[PDB]
Amino acid sequence: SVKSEYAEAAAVGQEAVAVFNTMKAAFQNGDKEAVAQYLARLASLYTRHEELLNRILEKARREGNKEAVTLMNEFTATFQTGKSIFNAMVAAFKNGDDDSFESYLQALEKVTAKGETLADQIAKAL
Ligand SMILES: O=C(O)C(c1ccccc1)c1ccccc1
Repeated sequence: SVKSEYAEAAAVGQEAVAVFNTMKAAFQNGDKEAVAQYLARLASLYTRHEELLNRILEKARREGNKEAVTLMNEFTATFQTGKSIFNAMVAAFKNGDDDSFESYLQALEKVTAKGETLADQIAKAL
């Protein structure tokens, strides 16, 4: 169902949270080789997460679950914010710009954390 497909999406999001927090520890410890690998894994996860969300949104659309569609439109907009901050974070790492990387990392945490409450309402709605 759409509901189980969103449970799967949610788990992938939780994976990225876990990897993000390991990455943050690695950054604080100055282990750049690890961070690079974690950043690559994060991009794969976010790309997967978005694809699962899009298919779930289109399926709630075809099913006429208007309340779910509204919430998912809002969530996928906030997803793009996350994606833009993430991509800038990656670019700062490549550039060797630790102040920006810190800033984008702090800001991405808050986007994600704030996005968690909408995530939970989508669960109940589907
Ligand atoms: O996929 C997620 O778990 C997040 C995310 C993080 C970084 C880049 C893109 C998306 C997220 C955060 C807030 C709202 C929706 C999605």
